[PDB]
Amino acid sequence: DRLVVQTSSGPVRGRSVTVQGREVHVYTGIPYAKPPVEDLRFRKPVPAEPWHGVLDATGLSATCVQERYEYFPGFSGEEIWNPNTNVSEDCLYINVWAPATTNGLPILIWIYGGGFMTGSATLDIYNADIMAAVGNVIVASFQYRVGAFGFLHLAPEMPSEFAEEAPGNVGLWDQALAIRWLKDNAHAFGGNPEWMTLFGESAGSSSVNAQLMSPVTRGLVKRGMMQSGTMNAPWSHMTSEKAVEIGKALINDCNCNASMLKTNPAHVMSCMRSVDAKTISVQQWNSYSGILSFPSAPTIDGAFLPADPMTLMKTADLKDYDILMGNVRDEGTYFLLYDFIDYFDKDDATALPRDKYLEIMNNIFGKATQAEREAIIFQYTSWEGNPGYQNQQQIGRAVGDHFFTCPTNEYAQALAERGASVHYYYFTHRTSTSLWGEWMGVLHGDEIEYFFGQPLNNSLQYRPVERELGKRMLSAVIEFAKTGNPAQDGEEWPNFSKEDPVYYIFSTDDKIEKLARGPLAARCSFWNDYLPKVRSW
Amino acid sequence: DRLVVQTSSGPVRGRSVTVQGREVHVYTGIPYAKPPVEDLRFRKPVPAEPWHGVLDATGLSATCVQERYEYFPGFSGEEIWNPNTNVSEDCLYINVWAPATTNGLPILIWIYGGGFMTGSATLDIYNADIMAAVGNVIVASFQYRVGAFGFLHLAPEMPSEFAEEAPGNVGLWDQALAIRWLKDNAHAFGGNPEWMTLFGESAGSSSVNAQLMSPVTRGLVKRGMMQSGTMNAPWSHMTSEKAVEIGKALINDCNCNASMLKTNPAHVMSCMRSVDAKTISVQQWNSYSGILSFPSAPTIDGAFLPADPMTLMKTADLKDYDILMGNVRDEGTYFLLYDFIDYFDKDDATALPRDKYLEIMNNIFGKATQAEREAIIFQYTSWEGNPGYQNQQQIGRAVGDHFFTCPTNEYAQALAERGASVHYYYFTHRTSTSLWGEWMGVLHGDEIEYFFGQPLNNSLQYRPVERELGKRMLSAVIEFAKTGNPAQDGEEWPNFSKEDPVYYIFSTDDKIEKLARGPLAARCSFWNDYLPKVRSW
Ligand SMILES: *[C@@H]1O[C@H](CO)[C@@H](O[C@@H]2O[C@H](CO)[C@@H](O[C@@H]3O[C@H](CO)[C@@H](O)[C@H](O)[C@@H]3O)[C@H](O)[C@H]2NC(C)=O)[C@H](O)[C@H]1NC(C)=O
Ligand SMILES: Ic1cccc(CNc2c3c(nc4ccccc24)CCCC3)c1
Ligand SMILES: Ic1cccc(CNc2c3c(nc4ccccc24)CCCC3)c1
Repeated sequence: DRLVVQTSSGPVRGRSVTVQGREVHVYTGIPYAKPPVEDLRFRKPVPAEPWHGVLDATGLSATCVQERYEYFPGFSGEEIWNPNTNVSEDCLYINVWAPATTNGLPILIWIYGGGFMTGSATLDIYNADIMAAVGNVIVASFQYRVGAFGFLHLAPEMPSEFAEEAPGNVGLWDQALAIRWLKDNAHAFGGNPEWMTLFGESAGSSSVNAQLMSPVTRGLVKRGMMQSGTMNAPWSHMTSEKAVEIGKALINDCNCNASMLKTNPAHVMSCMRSVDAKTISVQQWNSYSGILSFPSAPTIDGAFLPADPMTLMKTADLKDYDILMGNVRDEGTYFLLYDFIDYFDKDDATALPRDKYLEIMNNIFGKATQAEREAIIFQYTSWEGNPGYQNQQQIGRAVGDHFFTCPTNEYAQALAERGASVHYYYFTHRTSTSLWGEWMGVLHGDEIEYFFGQPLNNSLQYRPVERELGKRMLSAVIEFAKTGNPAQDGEEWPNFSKEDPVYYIFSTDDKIEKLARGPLAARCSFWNDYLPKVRSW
Repeated sequence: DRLVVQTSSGPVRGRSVTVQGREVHVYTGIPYAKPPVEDLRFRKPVPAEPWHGVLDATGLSATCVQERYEYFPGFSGEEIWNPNTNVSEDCLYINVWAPATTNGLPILIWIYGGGFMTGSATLDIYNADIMAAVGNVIVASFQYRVGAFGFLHLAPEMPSEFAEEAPGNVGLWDQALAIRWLKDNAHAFGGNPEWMTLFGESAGSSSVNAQLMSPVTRGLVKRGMMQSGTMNAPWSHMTSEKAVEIGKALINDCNCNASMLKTNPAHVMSCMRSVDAKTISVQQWNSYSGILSFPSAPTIDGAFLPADPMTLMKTADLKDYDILMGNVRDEGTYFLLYDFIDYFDKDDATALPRDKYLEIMNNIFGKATQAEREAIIFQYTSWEGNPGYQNQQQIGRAVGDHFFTCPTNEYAQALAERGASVHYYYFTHRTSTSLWGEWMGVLHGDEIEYFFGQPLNNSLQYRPVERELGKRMLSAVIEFAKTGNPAQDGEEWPNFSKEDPVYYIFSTDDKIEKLARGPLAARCSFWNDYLPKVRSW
């Protein structure tokens, strides 16, 4: 078959789609690791046993075990992020979209987000059909273990012998393993293996970050696109000691004692591999208190992540790295609606009084000092623009700014200082069909479909300028993948640095100035310059 | 003569002016105290010895001893605030403007400003001709001792016996004495003595404040207009211990030892009364380090000012007090140009770099903690609006806001809470003929002429809307004087309180909303709410 490709591990058969007037060959569900199941739960992934026989790569693969948000039962806007294939631990599968400088096609690799607890390469929104077809590039995506399955971290609690029992970050080992698989097999799909670009969003973006900077993997890929996610972000890294404590709680939470981890770890681990995945899937969430602070995150392990993400950079040079990164306008709105659903509504705005503005602010930042809390509350106090609506708008800004936009900004400046050619974007279009509430603005993740070129899909409802924006945002990705520079011919989009923190604005509004420096600079000046000084007692 | 009026101390003869089509009788230079000279230097004023014979009250009286700012030699804009009659210690004279509810005319009494170091009732700008004529009210002004002459404070350094040797605040005793004189003689000028209104600007405004609230005088006048000056303001009150230290330096500075103040005060005081006034006039300024922190100020004396101005209010009710108060848009520009003339220009704006923005900010607020300095510097950091020009604009705002607008705001809220009917205004018109630099905006004191009705003077150059504004601002004063309420017929101008900090905006722009709450509330929220909390270690 011409839909058959001989991979490193055996022949695979795929589908043929014709989108945007070009043939793509779509291979979905290729095992890249042995199913991380039974004895291999919590462990590093091991390469998949080779096969022979055409492997059916025409259906979607499984979704790694996770829980579905049902805060709005039946609301399409929530469940399009829920798993759309069966959930199972057997989930380590790769997807390749392959069209029908000169030694093969560029390969783009997508890592999804979902806070290291959720997410799946199989979501419609991550369909690489159009990107591959129009970009004329190889696009690949894959599942990686999330939640406690990907991030249970207990090795310090156990003797040397039991290191590989629960080393932590195996979800990042998964990604490492799938990217290795794609390098190995780039040529078999018409792809140039030295021409690879990682890209992702939220936790996927931070994972792009980890894969570029980890000693375990660094050098393999040196060109990445990070959408609203950087490892310095508070939700995207976690100490080993906190990870262990979460792990110890989970072990207890699944009725497995955990106080025997030192005296007899092997038995505690057997117990945890006998637990049904659904039980882990639920009990891991007991350790979630704090908006945007998940129990699973890239963990300082002296291995994949050997130091805290900002002490990594003071010593490694990045002159050969190309980085495209950015943010959406309202990063924090849906996190705030979910974590404070008692206060807020999905569809309409909330006139939030001043005491309940304080109630929420003082909670979100309860772990900062009160000199920070007072400073933050003062920085986000509305005075104009009709109260209440404005207060909700400011708490959203604060969440977005503290958790995504300003960490991204800070990491973008640190990447530029060590030589990386950084390009920064800011996404400010609220899609016309968005059925999230108007007050929620331009949601975290709203940009993913645009960068994938989905507005080019004439079967989904979009306005002509939105299809223009999708064609522009996909083209920024394809040009970044192809040249390390997102800028089109004659389009001005200069490098981002501390000296000139210029970013590109993606909007349908042809009246705005596309290049801007000041507004993000001021927003995040508070978080990245002034607030550190407040923290000095 | 019909220009002759029999006062408490003898007959006085004045002038007849006809302005705005009404006859006014203008008596200038009426002694209200014995010349505070030789033995009476530094002492409380004593009532003037009665005379007989028509006293020539047709010329301007002397100016109390002070120094003239010559920062711009020949610039009319500076020297119209310099003394325009001879400077001398013999200066305690009153002025009455008297036209040609029902028991006499209202009496308005003007107290000039000049930082308790300068100023004179004789300035053209304080001409009450139009106000009296158009308002059809009695207007009075008078000289009061300024500088060390009015405020040398040494009684704590000396035994009980020598209390009256240098009690301090004699300049406020002067004003007390002239207001008493005007009550005594209100009827002789056609004025109703129970119908008196104090009004003033800068230090005069704070003096209006002191005269309304001092136990020495309170009850006499219960209706006042305070323009950019309140006693809580940092430049408008001073402890006794700091006053003594200033006094001790001056005594040393005039070559009189000062370390003998306790062992033999009488000799140290003789020495200081032998010093030429010009020497005191100069050496008192040696104790001026710090913008807006003059060596002379209303001093806590357990007498005229028995406590710190904000601990006074927590115990006295003001239900019968009417207070009209307010601010100009750019309170701090000329103070900043004078104290930082090396940096800035009179006519054109300064592109102030960021390090020199810090140089000035860190100096002006050098005495605040660094947690305040960092907070203030962050609160006034420009990001947009073209740098440099913007930085100068923000340091001006900070000075204006910290030194006048926010203390006034704070005192206005405290006055309303204790029952006073407060009305708040905000003056935002830059006069067309202003030959100060455009960047200096609407200067501190720019409003005085408008409230005096000077734009009604057809011989000075003003635009028609400026004459409208003068006619409106004079009418706010006359209506406030007559009814305790500045509001015209059908004009909405509601009471100012913490609950509803609404103010009236005086502008020639007919496009703005005259009533506003939010913009001052936000400006001063920083100074009056948030910064106090920063001050907590
Ligand atoms: C563009 O947008 C349209 C929707 O407007 C997308 O159409 C969707 O295509 C997928 C796959 O082609 C359909 O899923 C399939 O369903 C059948 C049975 O219903 C199943 O046998 C397949 O294995 C697959 O699961 C989906 O139903 C369809 N939805 C609609 C509303 O048409 C299209 O994929 C988008 N992308 C492009 C590049 O056109
Ligand atoms: I972690 C997390 C916290 C709260 C809600 C969710 C639900 N999943 C969601 C995801 C994304 N966008 C969404 C937009 C609206 C509502 C839910 C979304 C994009 C990437 C991660 C998953 C996940
Ligand atoms: I204290 C002080 C500090 C700096 C400059 C001066 C000069 N005197 C001045 C006064 C007033 N307005 C002015 C406007 C521009 C320039 C100088 C002005 C109004 C009342 C006090 C005196 C006084």
